[PDB]
Amino acid sequence: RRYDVFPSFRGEDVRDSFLSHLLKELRGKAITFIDDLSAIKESRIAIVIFSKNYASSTWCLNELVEIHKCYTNLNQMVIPIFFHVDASEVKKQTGEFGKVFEETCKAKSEDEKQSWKQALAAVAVMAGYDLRKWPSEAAMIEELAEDVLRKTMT
Repeated sequence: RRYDVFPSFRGEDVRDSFLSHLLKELRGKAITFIDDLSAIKESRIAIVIFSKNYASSTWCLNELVEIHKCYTNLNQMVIPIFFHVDASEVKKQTGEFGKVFEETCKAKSEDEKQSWKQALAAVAVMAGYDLRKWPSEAAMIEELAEDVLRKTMT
């Protein structure tokens, strides 16, 4: 309830580009969001932006697990975005996305690797926004913002 939207993303991939356009569009519709774990359960909608290096951040991966928990236990709405990554690669941790993931997992416990793999497989099959299926970033973000606005009614 405190926030409409919790956005989860790798800042190095999207902060100054794709995400700047999305947040501007959300602001124009008076959709609130937190500014960059505790805040996730305080948010009605999680927007997960999967990009090439999402999997290089344990911060992002741990956010995803929490988002998964909020989806399961608090009826958090979750919207995946695929930003130059293959959705099945995210879902199955294969391809470039997988290799970054595996690289990241080397220094990490097998249980949180499992928890990560599960949250990725669960969020990656959710209905969302795959940039290859839209005519532009601007068109996709426009539909996503109106989607998010409808979701604040509920």
